[PDB]
Amino acid sequence: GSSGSSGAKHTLLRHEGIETVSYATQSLVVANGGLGNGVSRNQLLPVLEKCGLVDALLMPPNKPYSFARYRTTEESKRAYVTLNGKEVVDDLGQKITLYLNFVEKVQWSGPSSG
Repeated sequence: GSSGSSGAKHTLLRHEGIETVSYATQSLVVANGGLGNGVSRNQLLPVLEKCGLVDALLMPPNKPYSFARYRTTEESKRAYVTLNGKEVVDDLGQKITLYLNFVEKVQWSGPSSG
């Protein structure tokens, strides 16, 4: 069934195989970003903080996409509707357009208790 609503802007996501929900989820996925996109943690976190509290920011190596974890849903959404589509200067010095998608679950680097 080829169906999808409120999806990303590019397919880069579809390929990798990143599944994103439609509703709001404390967790989020930064598109067109990640270290691979010359985007350091101290360069991306700053934007994830100004919007809302950043509990945990997962940044996989050699991955143009990353995952963030806010403290309260409200925050996540605020950044999802704000950060998403917003541009940001990368290491190279070029403004890149990142897209944040709502994710219910994410391959975090921690043992899920329970």
